[PDB]
Amino acid sequence: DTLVVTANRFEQPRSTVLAPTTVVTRQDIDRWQSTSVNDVLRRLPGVDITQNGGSGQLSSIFIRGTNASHVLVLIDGVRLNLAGVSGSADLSQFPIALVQRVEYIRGPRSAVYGSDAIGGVVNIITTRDEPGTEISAGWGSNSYQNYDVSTQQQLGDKTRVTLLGDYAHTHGYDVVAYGNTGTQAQTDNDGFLSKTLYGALEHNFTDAWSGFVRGYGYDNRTNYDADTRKLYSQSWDAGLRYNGELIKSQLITSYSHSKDYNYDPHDSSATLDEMKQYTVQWANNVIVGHGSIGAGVDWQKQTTTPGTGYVEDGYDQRNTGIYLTGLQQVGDFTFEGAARSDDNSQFGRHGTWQTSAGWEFIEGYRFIASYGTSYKAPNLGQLYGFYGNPNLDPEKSKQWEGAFEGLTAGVNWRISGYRNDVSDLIDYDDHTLKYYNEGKARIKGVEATANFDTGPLTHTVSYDYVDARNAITDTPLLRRAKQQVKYQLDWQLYDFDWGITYQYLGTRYDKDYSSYPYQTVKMGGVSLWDLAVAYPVTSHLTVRGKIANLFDKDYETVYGYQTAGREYTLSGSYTF
Ligand SMILES: CCCCCCCCOCCOCCOCCOCCO
Ligand SMILES: CCCCCCCCOCCOCCOCCOCCO
Ligand SMILES: CCCCCCCCOCCOCCOCCOCCO
Ligand SMILES: CCCCCCCCOCCOCCOCCOCCO
Ligand SMILES: CCCCCCCCOCCOCCOCCOCCO
Ligand SMILES: CCCCCCCCOCCOCCOCCOCCO
Ligand SMILES: [Ca+2]
Ligand SMILES: [Ca+2]
Ligand SMILES: [Ca+2]
Ligand SMILES: [Ca+2]
Repeated sequence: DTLVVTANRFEQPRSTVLAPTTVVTRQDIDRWQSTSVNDVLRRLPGVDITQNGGSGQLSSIFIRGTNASHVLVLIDGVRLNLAGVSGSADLSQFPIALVQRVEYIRGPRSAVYGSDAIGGVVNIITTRDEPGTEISAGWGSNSYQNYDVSTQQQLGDKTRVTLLGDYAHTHGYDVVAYGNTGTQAQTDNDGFLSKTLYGALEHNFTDAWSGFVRGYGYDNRTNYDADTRKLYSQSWDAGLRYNGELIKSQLITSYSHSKDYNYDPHDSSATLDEMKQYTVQWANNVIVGHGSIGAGVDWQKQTTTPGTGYVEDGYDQRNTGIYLTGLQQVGDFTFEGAARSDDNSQFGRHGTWQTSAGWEFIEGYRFIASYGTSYKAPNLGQLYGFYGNPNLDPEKSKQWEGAFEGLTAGVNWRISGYRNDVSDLIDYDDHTLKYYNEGKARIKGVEATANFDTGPLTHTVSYDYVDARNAITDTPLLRRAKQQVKYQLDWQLYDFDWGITYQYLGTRYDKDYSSYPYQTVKMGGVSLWDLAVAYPVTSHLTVRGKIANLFDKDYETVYGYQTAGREYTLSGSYTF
């Protein structure tokens, strides 16, 4: 699709969004045959994701060079629950079987959404309009197994129902470990089992007035090393929507409750984390000329259990923000903007804002200037942990960005450079065994994308340069590749749909924890290749297969944790 929602909360056509943005749909994923959300995001511009091995293992998403907690991940609009305890997003446990759509807008959006939107935003949408029931599942190269039953149907005039179950499981391959593990080893394939359940009830009172109720949860258990971690999550949403010709409005609610254990192996000696986050937001938008204007109020409650986050007492964190959005188109120029004020139960008030203007100085070509401001809340652990500091302020970012975007000779392209200066970075002082706000980073980047067709061939290429450094010491930051290259090539032929995807993961610096003291290591970086194919046996059956890492490239995204290697997958789906 070409109209997202994530930018200002309500539908608008992407072309109207001045910030770089990307959309992935459910048809994409099925094609891509992704078995995990990281797989999907790893493909898109500006994304650098690392992982302690295969599937289920902790992972980190760095967008355009920012720390891993500097990305806001929303599910169906709402701040990712899993991110709550740690103050940092990791989709590693989120069920891909719930993903219907994803919308990703890079750059700051705190001025719309609050804390965490620094690098950009990620909005995983779990909703579809696609009636019928579908059965599917697959088999693969490490006992990977999956099966899943889905269906959406009508329940009479104006009400529709959605139901879904899915179970995927693939014991692993040992992810060695290094640094961690200590004395012995872990000669054991570290599996992950995920079982999901999802149900939605959508209701139109009228042609404009709508309503819904969803409920979903998953029970995961993905063993790691140097320990089996068992995770339960459930979330609940319900809202009303009015969508008129001129006036749009939404009122939304949600509650998610998570329980994240790790044993064992076999009680006593295990840290359970438990969070309950409560959200209510109200937002309006109206069409005004060739533009819109908008505002909403947005409230949050997160309360944690004692022991959670390795923090002494339970905590009850509250936040309320209020913001204003605008888009106007005039003549050849475009203006878009937002401003927010947030009142946090801990640090108080902090406001934020962004503007961008574009000039289409010649048909099909557009020059865009953006300046935007964002923030990142301190987390429990910096606040109330053994080394805590309850008076921390938020970490603060300023970004400037220029772009040229245009359609020339059958090819759509864009090229941006941004600068991101982060400040008040929450860092630990050995001197006082406390955290304080003090660090700086400067990030210097370049994104270039392009898609275009040449015969039955479709190309979708992207390139990123990230110079992310500690601004005081002038040194590169770790865990981040300076350069990635991503290319997808799609084409059909006889009745076979093909896709080859190529990635080059640049060279990164990390640390070697196997042993103290902990030395920095330079990882060379590689090229990876996956190949995929599907074929409609009938009109109802489609069979696919995939070779991932088609050559057998050995590499790590995190020093010491072994990655998959070449895996095979054979899969199918049956719609009726
Ligand atoms: C009705 C409020 C519209 C602006 C809300 C966000 C504005 C935040 O800073 C924007 C101002 O700085 C540049 C002003 O010129 C264009 C503002 O953006 C036009 C919004 O469509
Ligand atoms: C919706 C429009 C919001 C406009 C945001 C941009 C304007 C921000 O003003 C200046 C930013 O820094 C604010 C402090 O102003 C100067 C502080 O000087 C006094 C120091 O004690
Ligand atoms: C309708 C809600 C309006 C939200 C706009 C405020 C967003 C944050 O303010 C703009 C950026 O921050 C500038 C404010 O910082 C200066 C604070 O000045 C406070 C002096 O009381
Ligand atoms: C940084 C981006 C620079 C953009 C320069 C584009 C300027 C003009 O580009 C296209 C102009 O059209 C001429 C190219 O071929 C014309 C095709 O039109 C067919 C009949 O005239
Ligand atoms: C308008 C898009 C800028 C195009 C990037 C390639 C051309 C660069 O020209 C000079 C190179 O600048 C060196 C810095 O490179 C990274 C800087 O990125 C953004 C920091 O301002
Ligand atoms: C990129 C400079 C040329 C002007 C834009 C060309 C359109 C780019 O589309 C292709 C992008 O795919 C890889 C681009 O690599 C070229 C630029 O990398 C330069 C970094 O300074
Ligand atoms: Ca192991
Ligand atoms: Ca193990
Ligand atoms: Ca035009
Ligand atoms: Ca120091």
